[PDB]
Amino acid sequence: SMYVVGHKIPDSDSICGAIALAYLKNQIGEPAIAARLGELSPETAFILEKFGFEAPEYKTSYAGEEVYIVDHSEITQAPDDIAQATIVGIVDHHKLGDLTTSTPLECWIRPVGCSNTVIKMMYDFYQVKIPANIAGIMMCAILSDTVIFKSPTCTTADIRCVEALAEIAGVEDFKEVGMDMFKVKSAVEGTPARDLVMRDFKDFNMNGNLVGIGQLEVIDLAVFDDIKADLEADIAKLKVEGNRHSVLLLLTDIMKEGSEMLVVSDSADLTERAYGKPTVDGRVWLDGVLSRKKQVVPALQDAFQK
Ligand SMILES: [Ca+2]
Ligand SMILES: [F-]
Ligand SMILES: [Mg+2]
Ligand SMILES: [Mg+2]
Ligand SMILES: [Mg+2]
Ligand SMILES: [Mg+2]
Ligand SMILES: [Mg+2]
Repeated sequence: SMYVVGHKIPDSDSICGAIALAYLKNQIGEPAIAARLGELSPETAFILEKFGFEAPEYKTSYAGEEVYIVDHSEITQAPDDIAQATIVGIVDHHKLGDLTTSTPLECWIRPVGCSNTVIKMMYDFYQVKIPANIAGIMMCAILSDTVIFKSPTCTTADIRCVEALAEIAGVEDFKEVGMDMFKVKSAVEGTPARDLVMRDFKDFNMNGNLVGIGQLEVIDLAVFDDIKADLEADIAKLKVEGNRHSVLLLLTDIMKEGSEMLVVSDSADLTERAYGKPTVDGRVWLDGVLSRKKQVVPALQDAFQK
């Protein structure tokens, strides 16, 4: 079987998309196994419990295997031994990263709100029925990635996909399922700083500079008031531990629709140069910023390339 696997530090799109695409591949006679590179977030556990799924197989070494990548195209987010695997496919909605192959492959990459929107397009292409349970987790993944349609990554395709999947899944009030997921994400009391920094964290190679970016999407920024200094101390430790150029942590309020970014960087003017918004003692408020892939990464990557 091929293994279908999303990014390191998987989120709901990576987990649910691996399950949904493995099902589709098996239905079309292409043996597949869904896998994961890490533990589930509370949000993803909530989604899988709601629709009756077990977590996919936890698997970290893929040398000699065929792999269908979900929800990224980056060396830093792939299995460590992906160069000794064969990538047979990528389904994604990110920038084109530094993965490569030696062989022809499939890529279903679209600049939409969720990888699961593209996986639904694959089900449509093959004319395979989406079971109710699979539809539910796909629906949840799109509601999560699009921030209940608030994110600027959201497209008409994502909305139409949620509407179609919600009908299949038997969900009438899908926006309340969306809000439920963000209430789960907001339940951060008593969680160690490092577990919050790493909950939704990605490394990026930006012109040979290693940049770590975490994100914590919540309903109310004030949940971070007491732990903010602990988060700041922790990102400085994480910077050193991984010999990173920069570590950024987005504290994202989905109701204000903006983010406070905590910054530790070898570049004193990083956010001034990237966004035209200077940090002050390592913090900057980024009005309107919800999306890492659309509103955070591009300007940073371009600033490192220049
Ligand atoms: Ca490439
Ligand atoms: F995702
Ligand atoms: Mg993801
Ligand atoms: Mg995604
Ligand atoms: Mg996501
Ligand atoms: Mg995300
Ligand atoms: Mg969570």
